[PDB]
Amino acid sequence: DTDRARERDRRHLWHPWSSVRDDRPILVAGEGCRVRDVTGAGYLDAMASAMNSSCGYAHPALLEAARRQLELLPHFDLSAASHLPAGLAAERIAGLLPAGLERTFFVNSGSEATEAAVRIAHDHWTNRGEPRDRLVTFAAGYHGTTLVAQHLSGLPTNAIHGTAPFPVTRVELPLEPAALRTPEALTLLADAFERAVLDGPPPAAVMVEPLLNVGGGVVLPDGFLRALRALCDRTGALLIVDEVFCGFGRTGRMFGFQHDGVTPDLVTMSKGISGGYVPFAALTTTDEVYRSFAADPLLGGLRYGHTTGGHAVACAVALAVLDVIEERGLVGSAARLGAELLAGLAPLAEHPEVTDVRGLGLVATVECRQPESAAALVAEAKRQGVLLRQQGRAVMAIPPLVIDAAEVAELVRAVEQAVARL
Amino acid sequence: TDTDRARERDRRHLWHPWSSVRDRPILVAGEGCRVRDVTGAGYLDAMASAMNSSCGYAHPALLEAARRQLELLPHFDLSAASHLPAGLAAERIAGLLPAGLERTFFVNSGSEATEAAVRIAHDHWTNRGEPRDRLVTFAAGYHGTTLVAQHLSGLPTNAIHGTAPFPVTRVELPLEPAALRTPEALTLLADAFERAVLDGPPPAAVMVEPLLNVGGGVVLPDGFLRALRALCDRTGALLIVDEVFCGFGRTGRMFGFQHDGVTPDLVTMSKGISGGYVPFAALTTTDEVYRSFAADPLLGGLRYGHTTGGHAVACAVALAVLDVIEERGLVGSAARLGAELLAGLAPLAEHPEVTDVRGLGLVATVECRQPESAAALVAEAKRQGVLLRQQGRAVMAIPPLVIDAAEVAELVRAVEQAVARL
Ligand SMILES: Cc1ncc(COP(=O)(O)O)c(CN)c1O
Ligand SMILES: Cc1ncc(COP(=O)(O)O)c(CN)c1O
Ligand SMILES: [K+]
Ligand SMILES: [K+]
Ligand SMILES: [K+]
Repeated sequence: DTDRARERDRRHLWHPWSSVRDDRPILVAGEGCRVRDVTGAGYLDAMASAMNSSCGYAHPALLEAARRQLELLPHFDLSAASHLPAGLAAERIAGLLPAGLERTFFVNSGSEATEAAVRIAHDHWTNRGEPRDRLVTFAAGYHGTTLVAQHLSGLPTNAIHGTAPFPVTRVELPLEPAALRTPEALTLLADAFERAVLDGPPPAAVMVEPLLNVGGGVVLPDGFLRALRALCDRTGALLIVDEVFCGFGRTGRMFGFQHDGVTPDLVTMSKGISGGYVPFAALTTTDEVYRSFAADPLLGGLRYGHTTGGHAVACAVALAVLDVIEERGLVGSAARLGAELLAGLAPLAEHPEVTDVRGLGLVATVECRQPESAAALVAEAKRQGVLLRQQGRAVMAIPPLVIDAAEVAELVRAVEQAVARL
Repeated sequence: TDTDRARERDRRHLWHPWSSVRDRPILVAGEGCRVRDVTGAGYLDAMASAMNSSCGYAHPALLEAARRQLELLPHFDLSAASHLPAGLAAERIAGLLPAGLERTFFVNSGSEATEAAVRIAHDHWTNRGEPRDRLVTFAAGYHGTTLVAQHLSGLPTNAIHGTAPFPVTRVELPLEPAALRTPEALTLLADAFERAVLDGPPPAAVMVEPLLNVGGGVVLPDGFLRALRALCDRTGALLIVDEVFCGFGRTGRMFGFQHDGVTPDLVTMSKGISGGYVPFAALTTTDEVYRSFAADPLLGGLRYGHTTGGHAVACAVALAVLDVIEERGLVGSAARLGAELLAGLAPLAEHPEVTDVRGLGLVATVECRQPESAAALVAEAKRQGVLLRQQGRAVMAIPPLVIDAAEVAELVRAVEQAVARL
């Protein structure tokens, strides 16, 4: 059986983001923040399954919501019909966002949310009789895996397989991530984005994460998004914030953008929204953007949509996730336990192979000098009983939001033990 | 007042897919082939929820499979780990496909499957040291809603929001769909695709559906895919068959391409694979294509992947779907009952307003002379208690594969009554 399982994987399964050339762990069961492999070895899962297990494994509220809705109605095509969970989820998600962010479109993944967002930005300007094709982004940003999503990024492995479908101006970090959390760095960042925005005709949108995930758990200086909000007002560009990773408590606020206290024009969301239990993603925008689509000549609406976008089970699970977050105070717990986590790890920056320790809420990153060190850190933490996420030179701790104080201490100890062996 | 509140929150907060900005039934529960709205009215659901409920609503085997896996492990990141459902599903899907199709990549939607398939096609040629950028498609084809997927289509509402990321040669239908089922139509289609393939440097791939869904339930003549197989074999282009709609029994074979009896180089799948119960999609290709990715200079593998691609609950549900399809013989049932459905509808072509009646298995279409007639037909059928899908001029019946002879007769009677009132 173990022979056969390894063999069917080797022969038939194509893994994402992996080389064709140690065996991978086979995970089989989880409970709370712990997960177990096929040999019975147990681990604290400090990568939250796929950076999205906001409520941990086998959460009874999420399980029951899924079961109830699956039995009733898994979905129905929302193009010419509706269902009750889509209405509830659309209302509830709008309710968590600033005034004016009221209109929610559902898709399956963060990449599809990016696809819809970029279409909405371009088409909005067409609808207004003033076409704009250009977007401004971070070079170190990651917005998904489809051609349009990858085109927004300047990360080397995101090189696209065609030619550019529209112009993008990708802003490089003006300092190393370790030095980005100062007032001096805010000035450099704001001015770099001002130059990018004013380089040629006004852009359709500026699209950024509030904390860069795949780009290395990069924490931005206070005021950066506020500076972008001002730039967008001056130029007309839509401010799009990608909350796919930061959304729903990850950083110790309901959304990453709330640390700066800005109101975006469009927000994308996925990951923690459904606890990872059903594929689900969403975007929310303004009534002005929405209503502009009455000018679309071909349909009189947005020419976008997926078969399972707005899946009823996904919507029902998301509502249960939001109930758990609110009932248990997971946003506040993430802030408080997050502070403990970061404080526990911070002294490891004294180690010669550790360049920086940085984070916000329940994302924390140990940046090593080389990827080789990062891989060795991750391997030793695994030996200590803790699963972490490697991202090039960065090692990231991204636990379920239901993590407790004892488990945070265990996480810190494992990372200390790993750094000692570097 | 509950229903009023529901309609109001939808109107205020929900952005529907593929819809005009400027009312809709609210479906609340289903069982087998029947669904009920919020007012209590019941219908035979002859659009299978979202053209994807292969096993109908509240199927106990699928419900149990979802419950069991959700409780164990909803997913884990497949980039550097594995889980047992992904290995099982990869093997099982490959086993249903012809010899040589062995390597399966998982994504959430048909649109993502197209994104991955086009990247694979382009990157495969780069890996070989002979870059090829061009694809050949049907202008009336539909492959999804993201920019790349829309670019493959020539349908007017799929106009993209940027410029072409690669060249596409889109073949127009040489005859109306009603005249496309003959040996003369085969000659015209084969010759048109030959001209497209030989127009300029050899293409990377030829990508087609085996029966055009969104293009109007268009049935292609016997031998068309065999002609494309020879053209791909002549020029080296990859033969990509889009089975997102036709896959898993819909046309009375396990795959739509099996009517012609060809071996594609890559097949995309979604819809019926998970019964609609969890968002799920897949693609399967050859070892020749797979192993070429060792030459990728940035990763040594395919630079693609989604957070929830290979979702364990989705995989476990797909395994249960395949068990139901096989145990119940739904492929052959769809062939036989589908032939009875088409034979029941066929005399309606005598009506002045009906220009064709066409189908294969459990997709059947009544083509009207104008969209207004099609809309009227759908509306009267709904009054008779049957839900059908409008696709421009085309009215489509796409029931769950578990439909029985009595329900087929109900379906035929509703459509007869509808056509009588045109
Ligand atoms: C900020 C951000 N945006 C978009 C995505 C893409 O989401 P998916 O993998 O669900 O397509 C990710 C995935 N890591 C992300 O971190
Ligand atoms: C043949 C075909 N390919 C791809 C897609 C796109 O799939 P999705 O809606 O799941 O993105 C569809 C959707 N109708 C389809 O019919
Ligand atoms: K709001
Ligand atoms: K095979
Ligand atoms: K006629």
